Amino acid sequence: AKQRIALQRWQDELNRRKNHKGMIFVENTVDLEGPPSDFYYINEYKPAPGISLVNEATFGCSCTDCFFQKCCPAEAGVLLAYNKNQQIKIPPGTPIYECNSRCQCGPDCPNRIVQKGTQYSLCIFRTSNGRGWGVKTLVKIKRMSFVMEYVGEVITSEEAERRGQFYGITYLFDLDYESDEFTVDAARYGNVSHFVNHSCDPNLQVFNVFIDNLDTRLPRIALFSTRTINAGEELTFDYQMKRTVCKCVTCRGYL
Amino acid sequence: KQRIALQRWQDELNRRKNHKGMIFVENTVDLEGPPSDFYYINEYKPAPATFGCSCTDCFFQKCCPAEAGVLLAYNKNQQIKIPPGTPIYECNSRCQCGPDCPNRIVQKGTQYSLCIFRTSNGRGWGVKTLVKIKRMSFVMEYVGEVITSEEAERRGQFITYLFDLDYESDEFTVDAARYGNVSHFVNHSCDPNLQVFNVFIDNLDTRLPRIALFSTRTINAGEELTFDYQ
Ligand SMILES: [Zn+2]
Ligand SMILES: [Zn+2]
Ligand SMILES: [Zn+2]
Ligand SMILES: [Zn+2]
Ligand SMILES: [Zn+2]
Ligand SMILES: [Zn+2]
Ligand SMILES: [Zn+2]
Repeated sequence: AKQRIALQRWQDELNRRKNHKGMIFVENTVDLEGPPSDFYYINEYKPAPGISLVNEATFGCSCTDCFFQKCCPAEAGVLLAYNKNQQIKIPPGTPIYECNSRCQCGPDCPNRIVQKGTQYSLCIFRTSNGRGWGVKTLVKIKRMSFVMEYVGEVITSEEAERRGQFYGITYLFDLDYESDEFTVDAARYGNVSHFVNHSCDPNLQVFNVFIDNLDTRLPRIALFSTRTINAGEELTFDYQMKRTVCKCVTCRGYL
Repeated sequence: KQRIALQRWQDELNRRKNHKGMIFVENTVDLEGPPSDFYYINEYKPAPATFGCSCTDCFFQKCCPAEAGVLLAYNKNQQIKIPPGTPIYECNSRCQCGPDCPNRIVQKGTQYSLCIFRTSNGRGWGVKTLVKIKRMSFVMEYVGEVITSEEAERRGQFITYLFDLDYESDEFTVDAARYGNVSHFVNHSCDPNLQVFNVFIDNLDTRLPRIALFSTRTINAGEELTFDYQ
């Protein structure tokens, strides 16, 4: 009775902080554990004192059809990320260059996906097998669809190397697309990806994203589906580092 | 002594805030430093259902405001077009629109860089803008401890920080004596450049409106912000 009220109030606080379309629900049908005090919800990167994350894009495209025309990605020297059904078709490691505030195209541009924000309604739920909190979808997620960005406080590689000694299952994500200088820590600050569980068969994958940010030391990190994820299924990402035994039930075992 | 204490306090306020614009603290006038018992807060602090629209174009279609029987508060340029006493029903977390929606202004947070400065005519602290503010545009919410009319009458016994949420109901009052945002420091003017609108976002209970402060005219960079409370 007093647990249901605490979880509902934290749900309501979560839906006040979040700025995207998709709803956030909270569920615990397993134990008496209530809301975490450990967690503050953020929609975008939070700089540590010393980092400056300037959105420094001064030019965009002038396409009337951004799918057919040589667009922002071509200007950056790469392929368009998406098909006309908002699905990514570039391989892992390839950057996403989306249209930005300086482009002429409107919000219906097919190269404006990550920046729309999470479309899917998700549920933070209590796992029934000792893994703590987890995240599931309440709706069908198409293959290769945008789900959510990984956000946190942005820090240096020395801070992240220091903070990592507090015990390779961590909230630290290196933005090491092209530079080893910066890392994302989601331990205090983050969005619903803070609650995602580890798996050796993940249904989420990472891409680097450049919208108004063009500094390649500071890519935004978007998580896309790798297959169809049906209503009810848990979202998983492979964030265990590295011999190495997986700590996922039905493990692969190693790696 | 004074100089170092005010920057510590300034840095504190910018850690605590959850909005985009910066908060500055200046005092070129006297030697007094930070106040003792003021804690900064971003939303209503309580003492001890829902509906979302389905528009593709929230500017033209029958949206959240039309469900409450009223009109869309804002025009293309993000200016309030509705007359005083009219409630603002913003799009909310149950709606089908994203943050592109022209009916999401108050919820986006304080836009402008504000400066808490010491007044040079005995009035204590005050608030001024570091940038020009368009007329009929959102500045910041009034926030504080939310309390009963009963509890507010007892507190009132000691030019007040109490503001009744009496859009429809007499039950609830906002006290910003101890807990508030930079609006806590706004000074009285009998010719104010801020006005109140009642706002409903996730909450639809008209007993508990959120209180947004809009400009009543253009405010130039460096001008002080004021509200008519008395
Ligand atoms: Zn284009
Ligand atoms: Zn475009
Ligand atoms: Zn473009
Ligand atoms: Zn495994
Ligand atoms: Zn609408
Ligand atoms: Zn809307
Ligand atoms: Zn709406």
